[PDB]
Amino acid sequence: MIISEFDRNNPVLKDQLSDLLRLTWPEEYGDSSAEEVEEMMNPERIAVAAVDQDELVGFIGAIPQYGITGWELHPLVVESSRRKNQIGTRLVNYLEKEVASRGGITIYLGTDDLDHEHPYEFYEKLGYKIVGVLPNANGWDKPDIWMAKTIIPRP
Amino acid sequence: MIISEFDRNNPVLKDQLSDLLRLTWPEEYGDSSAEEVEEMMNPERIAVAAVDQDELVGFIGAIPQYGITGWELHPLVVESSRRKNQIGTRLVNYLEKEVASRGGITIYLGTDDLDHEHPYEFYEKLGYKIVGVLPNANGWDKPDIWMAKTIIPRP
Repeated sequence: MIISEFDRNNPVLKDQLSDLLRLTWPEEYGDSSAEEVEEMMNPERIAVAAVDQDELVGFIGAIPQYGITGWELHPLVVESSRRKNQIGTRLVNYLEKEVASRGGITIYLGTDDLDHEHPYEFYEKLGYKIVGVLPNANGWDKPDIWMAKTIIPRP
Repeated sequence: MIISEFDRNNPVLKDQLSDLLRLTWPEEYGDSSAEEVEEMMNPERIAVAAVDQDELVGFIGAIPQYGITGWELHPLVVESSRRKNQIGTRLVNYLEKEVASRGGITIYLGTDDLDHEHPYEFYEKLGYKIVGVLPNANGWDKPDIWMAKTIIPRP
């Protein structure tokens, strides 16, 4: 497969991202599917696709939250398959390179660490470290964990 | 002055929020001023205005990030004046009530704690506690601090 910048002018690729979001998180994107995709296509954001045989099998994005130095990893969606983790890993590695090329220094993310491999385990193996916790985020005692990584060497 | 839900159908009130954002953070909203206001008017978000003599003197908003239980305080902008802190305080207190009424349990925020009273001091006195830190967020050693508060009693 190929990992590259998502072609925001390919309506079919956007339809597939839409279907991927809907099928992965029904009552989470089932209605705002197309709307979410448009948000993800915002020029300020980074958008990366994993394509195999002209089929979108994965997507990862990043949002510049603090200048162009601090970015939020969002979202990361990969099709169901036995190479899912490898797809995700390649998506993450490509994203870090993209982010760094736009002046990014650090990438953070928020996860409830639930399956809707545990997200925490996945990111921990990629070098991400817990930088914060929000209690009751998703409900009493149901926290959200924030993880981050400095994606470039100390100058 | 009066603190109440922002009338999203009042174009003059939106023009004033636009001017407030531009004048408070020139090279931060100087161009995306109107665009930022439209984002802030999104129906899912909470929008609160501080109005005095038909003049918008302050604004505070919240974004539902985790279901309807976890909300992000963003933004908080108050005009320059000697009652600025009191305006901000009343905005924050009204927001917490609004958030809680929509099923919210906790409110968090991110701050670089710089003046573009220190934001950290301001929120600390209102009951917000540090729940995380992102190093290099705004640049090397220039972190962003995340603060949060549970806005309703333990059931």
